[PDB]
Formats: sequence, structure tokens, C-alpha cells
Amino acid sequence: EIRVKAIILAAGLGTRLRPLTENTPKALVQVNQKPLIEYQIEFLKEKGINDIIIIVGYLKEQFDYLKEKYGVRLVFNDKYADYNNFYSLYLVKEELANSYVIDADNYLFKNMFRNDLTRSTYFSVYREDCTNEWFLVYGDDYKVQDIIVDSKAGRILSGVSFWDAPTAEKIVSFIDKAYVSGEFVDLYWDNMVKDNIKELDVYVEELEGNSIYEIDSVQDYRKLEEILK
Repeated sequence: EIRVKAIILAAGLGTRLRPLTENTPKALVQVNQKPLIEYQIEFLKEKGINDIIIIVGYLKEQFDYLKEKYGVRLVFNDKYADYNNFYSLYLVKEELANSYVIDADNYLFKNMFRNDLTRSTYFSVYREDCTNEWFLVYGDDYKVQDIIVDSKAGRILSGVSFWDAPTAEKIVSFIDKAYVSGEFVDLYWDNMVKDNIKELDVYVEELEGNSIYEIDSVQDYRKLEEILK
């Protein structure tokens, strides 16, 4: 599917961002007076990636205006509160090939996106004092050998990744299998690269520390606002 596209995961409750997400979906929380997802969508379109699919769920009606504003497609995930985000990707599994997968609760300081990527890539920032993050194990060729959870510092899965057709095909088969084997409700879509890493060819694109800014709490949000001034 040589049509580079993008999938934005914005269906979750974003409970950890309280009070920001009490009446606003996290993808629409405003930083510098602009919904977070708009910064991402604009970066994408600036690069010609105009086939954008947004997975919505919690307070989905607030996303409607984006269809006429940017030409994005919205996909409703009614299990946004029941299942983990493996299901968000399941709903658009056939769109994975040559697609970016983006977390909607990150502020991108730099435009990372390109329409000429030829291999599956994890755009990773280095972090310390980590909590519940997943890390990338790799050598000189930047090829991911494993993805682990046992660390407080390192190159983490940061919320921006790209998947080529051959890789996406393998992942869809893993997705199909998990969905029909009664072992998926609590899984993250990432479990499918992590739990089958030995069968996939994925590479790491080392990002400068301030390329992606994670908003994991209202405190993170307040600090970013101060930075954006």
C-alpha cells in the first residue's frame, strides 16, 4: 500500500491527565490555545501525508469538526473504556501498511514525519526516571532486537512509529490470532511488536531529547504551557 498514511490513537479516557480530561478528550486538550491533535495533523499534511485516520471513543463528538477542517477520517472504538488500545489498532488493522501510528497525548516540537521512509521505524527519545515505559534494545545497525520493560532509563517507545507493508502484514496476522484466542482485552497494540519481535524487522530513529514532549499528567501540561509561553 504505497500510500503513506497516519493513524492517530485518540479514543482513551486519559484519566491520568485529570482534571484536563474531565470534559475534554486528551487529544483535544489545548496547549498554547490549540488542540494537541491539530499540531500533529498539520505536521502530517505539511509533509503530504493527507490520508489521516483518527481512532475516537471518549467524547468523540468533539472530533467531528476535524473532518471538514482537515479531511481526516474518524473511526469509533466503542470498547475504548473496556479494552486496551490493541483494539483501537484492530479496528483499522488493514490500514497499518505504510502507516504512521501516533499517540495523541504528545506535543511534537519537531516535524519528524516523512513520506519516503522505507522500513518500519520507532522514533525514540531518551528518558530517565522512567515509569511503566517500554524500551528499545538495539545495536550498531539500529535494528530492534527486543523491547523490554525492565529499566528506569533508556530509549523508549515514544508514541511515533512507522510500519512498512511486509511488517504490517505480519503484525495483522498476530493481531488476528490474538483477537480470536481470548488473549487481547488487556493488550496494548505494542504488545504485538514486543511479543513477536523476533519475527519483525524494525529500526530505531534516535530523536533529540526535546523532539517529543510527553503529557502524562496535568503537571506535564502546565510545564509545557510555560515553555510554549
